Amino acid sequence: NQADFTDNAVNTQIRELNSELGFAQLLDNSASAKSLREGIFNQFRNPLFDQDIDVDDPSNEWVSN
Amino acid sequence: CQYKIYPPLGIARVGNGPAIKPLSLSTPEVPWAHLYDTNVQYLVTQQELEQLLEEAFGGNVINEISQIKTKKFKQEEIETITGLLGLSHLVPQQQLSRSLDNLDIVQQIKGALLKVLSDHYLHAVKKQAQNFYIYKCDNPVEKLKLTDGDKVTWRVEVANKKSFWYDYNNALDLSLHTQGSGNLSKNVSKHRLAPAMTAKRRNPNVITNSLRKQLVISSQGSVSSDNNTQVPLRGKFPAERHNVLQGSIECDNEGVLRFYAGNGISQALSPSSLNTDFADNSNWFDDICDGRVTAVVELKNGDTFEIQDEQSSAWVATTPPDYAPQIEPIVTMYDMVSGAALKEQDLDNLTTQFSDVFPILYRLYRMQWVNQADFTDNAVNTQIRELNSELGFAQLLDNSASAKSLREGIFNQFRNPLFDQDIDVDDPEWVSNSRIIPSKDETNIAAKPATSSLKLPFYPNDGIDYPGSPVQWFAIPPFMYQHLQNWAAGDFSVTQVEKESANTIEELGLFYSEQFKNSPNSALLCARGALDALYGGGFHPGVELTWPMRHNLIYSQNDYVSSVTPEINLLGLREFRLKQDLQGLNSPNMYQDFGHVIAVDNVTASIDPNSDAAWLWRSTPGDLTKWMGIPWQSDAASCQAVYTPEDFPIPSWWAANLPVHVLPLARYNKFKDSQSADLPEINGMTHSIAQGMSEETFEHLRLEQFSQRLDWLHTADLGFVGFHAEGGYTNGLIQMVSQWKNMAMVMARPVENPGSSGIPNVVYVAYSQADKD
Amino acid sequence: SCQAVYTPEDFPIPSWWAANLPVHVLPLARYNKFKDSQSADLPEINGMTHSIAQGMSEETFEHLRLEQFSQRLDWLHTADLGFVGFHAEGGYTNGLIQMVSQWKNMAMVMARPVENPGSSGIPNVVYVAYSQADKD
Amino acid sequence: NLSKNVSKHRLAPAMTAKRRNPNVITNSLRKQLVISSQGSVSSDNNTQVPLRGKFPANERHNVLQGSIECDNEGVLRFYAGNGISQALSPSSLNTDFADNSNWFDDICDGRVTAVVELKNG
Amino acid sequence: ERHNVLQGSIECDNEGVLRFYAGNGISQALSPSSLNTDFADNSNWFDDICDGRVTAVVELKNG
Ligand SMILES: [Mg+2]
Repeated sequence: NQADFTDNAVNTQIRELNSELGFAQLLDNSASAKSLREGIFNQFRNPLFDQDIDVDDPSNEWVSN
Repeated sequence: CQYKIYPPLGIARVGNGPAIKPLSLSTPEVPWAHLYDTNVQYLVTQQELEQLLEEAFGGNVINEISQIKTKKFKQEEIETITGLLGLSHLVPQQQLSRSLDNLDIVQQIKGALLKVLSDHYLHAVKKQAQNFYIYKCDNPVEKLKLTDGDKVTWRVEVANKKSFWYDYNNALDLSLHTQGSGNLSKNVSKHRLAPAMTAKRRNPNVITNSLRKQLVISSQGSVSSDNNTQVPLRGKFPAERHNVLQGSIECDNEGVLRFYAGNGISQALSPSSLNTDFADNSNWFDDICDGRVTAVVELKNGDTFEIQDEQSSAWVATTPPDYAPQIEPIVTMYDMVSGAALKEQDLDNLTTQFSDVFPILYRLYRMQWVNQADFTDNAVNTQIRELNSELGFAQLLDNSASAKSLREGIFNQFRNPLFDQDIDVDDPEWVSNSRIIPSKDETNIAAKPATSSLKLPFYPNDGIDYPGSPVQWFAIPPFMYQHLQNWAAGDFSVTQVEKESANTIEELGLFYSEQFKNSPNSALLCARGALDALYGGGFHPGVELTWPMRHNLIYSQNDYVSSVTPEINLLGLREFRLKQDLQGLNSPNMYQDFGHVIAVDNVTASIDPNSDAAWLWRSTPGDLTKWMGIPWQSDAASCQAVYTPEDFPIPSWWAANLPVHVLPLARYNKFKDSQSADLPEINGMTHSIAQGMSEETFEHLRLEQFSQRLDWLHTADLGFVGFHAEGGYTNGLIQMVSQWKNMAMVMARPVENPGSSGIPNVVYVAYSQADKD
Repeated sequence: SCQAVYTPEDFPIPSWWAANLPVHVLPLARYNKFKDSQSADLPEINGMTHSIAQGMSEETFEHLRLEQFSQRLDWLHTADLGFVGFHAEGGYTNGLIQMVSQWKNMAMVMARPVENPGSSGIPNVVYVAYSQADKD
Repeated sequence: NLSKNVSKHRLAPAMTAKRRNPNVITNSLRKQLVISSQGSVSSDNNTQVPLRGKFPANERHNVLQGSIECDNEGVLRFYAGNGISQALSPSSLNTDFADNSNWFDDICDGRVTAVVELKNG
Repeated sequence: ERHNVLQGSIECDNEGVLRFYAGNGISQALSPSSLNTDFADNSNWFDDICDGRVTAVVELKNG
């Protein structure tokens, strides 16, 4: 899939980590790595499907933005 | 309760004829008034375009003529050629512009201006306009008479919500739990004979309700007794942006409102957007509308009466053209109003006159002029003709035991709206064992042979989508079937005067027509007339309105009031008003919906008048027509034959208003004349050949011509014309957007001496440009 | 593709090779609605019940015979060529496609007798198209 | 696997679905629209066995739904079909992504059971 | 009925140089339902493509 080759920022960061032999940072559960893990996690879609939506007319309708 | 508007639901029809009284039509205000009128002109004639032009040329423009002449033309003497006669509202200024700098003072004045008018309106489909009346009440006594100093100002606000609403897959009420009405048996929902389908949004790429407001076309206007100027109802789509003429209102000095519908123009936002679906085509808008009709009564003495509530206000809905105004649907929208207030299991309390069942047989009989199955494949219509041949139609009116066998013979051919006949119960679903209407998605496995005859009438119905369901085929609704059942068993009354005009179906039909014509209740007759021309099933979606109209929940008041005449019921007269949102366009529910899909669950939840769904029945402008197909031409072109493997009879959808098989003008010119006519051309023949033949063979050729029925889809170029033309279903839908205005119009015409030919004295002839000779 | 070529004018309808690939035929269904005289000895006469057939005036019975005789069916509709079913497309191309299998189910035109035409104007020998779709 | 917000806020409402091949009516005639086959293999004989059905079921087409074989160690090996899908008329085209009348394919799924017999009985 | 076709624009500067612009690229059918499904030959269609004759007249001070 082309999007995961050249349009996926997470895959590009993984390759960035690989190129410096630094993938093990993702296995770090300490606070010095939290912003690294969070930046990746924040790019994933929430299966609650309640993010990036404008609640249309509160009969509520959730409209993605 | 001092003043009320009539009719409660006015009906206007689109057309490209102009919105002027002489060149328009009027919605029936008296049922059956002109069924045999052989002078009707539903298309703009060359005669009326001349008569218009010469009334314009009344003095002293004919002394203006002479001032200009002794004074080609120049910019400002033309500036006042036009305007003199007042053709600004008819033709663009700059089409009459060069009408005459392209050039008995007056005759090539008239000649060029009339060919202008001819180019625009000759043979045009006349608009059928609806008149609205104020009736003083207490109970509508007489129409409001306006003294000097008084004035009435009407107010109409309309909307189109087709592009904003949901797809039409089938009628949602088909699965709605019910006790049963006079319109729909409870067996449909209780036994799941034609389950309602979910329906997605039309134009679904428009997201958020605030952006979907752009999909609704809306307009409003007011006219008063103090000026008969015509004011257009014009909105925008979306709300490039195109102008949509949804209507034109005008009030005369007596306070009557006349409502003209649009010019019948449907259009896409991009030319490449084609209307290939019968109902649901995104990117499209049409000029169909519907909305709220209210008025103020302001008398000389300061007294002001506001007609604003739902009990006294009215509604208007515009529809596709009635292509055979004199042919009535076997079941009308008025029948739907009448059956809406009845409970199914209380139908044994219904009392039946013969005039309650006569319209069924009458309308089914007159369907022969618009549908082949009803001309040569309807054993009930052939028996009517048999009784007509021996002047023995009065036997049908006999409630005795000696005529029970004959009445039962006709009744047993009809379809039972219980939909519990001609079925084999599977794994105890109801599987019909008569003829089915297959899906176009084929399966090369042999059909189960039918074991029961196809009951009448031979039309499709709300459950068309389901092969083997008895609701594939149309049945007269429960309360009308109850009438027929009581007539079968003898439980019916009829007055002696009716038996004295019942030698043929036509004589009795003319009698009942006079009963309508001389009944005094002018308001309720006009109320029934607005709806007696509309269809009332099947609803897929239908022609004009659809399934919400067959539920009592949509009316605020719906009660029986009186018979047509004190002795003759003729299905009766009712006082009905639709439920209305009194805020109209400014309603908070104007733009309501149900999310990504609509389903019967939404309908179920809307029965409770306190739920968040009850708005579905409190109509706002646009709510009546929003269910119908967009553009309407796609449904019209889809409203024809539905062919079975077996060739006959040919199923037809709504042939009374959108005919399927017609008698073209070409055929009429080959049977209208008698052999002793001494024109050079007699029935397409030369004089010598016409009179040189046997008169037996001469009248045999008359009946051959009379029998040649043309496919109504072939009355204009709907994509089948030309070498290697594809034709087909879809090309018909696409071409109908432009060709609706060239489709054949059926009109009553006379055959002055049929002799022994078998041709009736009044025939109904389809007029188009292709069908002429 | 060997049928009608429609012009903007409705009539006459032009036809390619109609004598070997007919375009408008008299189907058996109509034949069974005019072949009998009113005195026939059959419980069903010309599609009608005995009593209704013999109850009508002689003029009207004969008029119905000629009316039936005059109903001509598009020969392309004598079998399923893609126009059968709810929302079926039909059209020229589906005709071509379906004819590969449906050629053998098309109506075959055959001379048939009308034993007592009377004053109907129906000739004593008619030519009637037989197929599975067009028989009743 | 699925948040309750999808149904609760109607983020993607389920649609109604009609029958495939809707012109075949009655349950007993619709049984022919089902292809089925069975077979048995044992560790005593390696010979492969075809699961061959027919469409329409009891012109008819043979459908090889699969093949089974079992080596002497008692391991069953299940092969799927050859990937042959077909309509009953060659003009029936599969133009919808999922629902095409008059078509059948050789995909299948079914019940696998076994019986173990030991020396002592 | 009948459409206006801008086939181009011409202007001449005070130095005698002519500048020729082409149309806007409007292509249209006489009815919207006629589609240009063929790569070259589509009846009922027009476009604003043009070609023609360019001539000039030089008038000097000396007549
Ligand atoms: Mg009509």
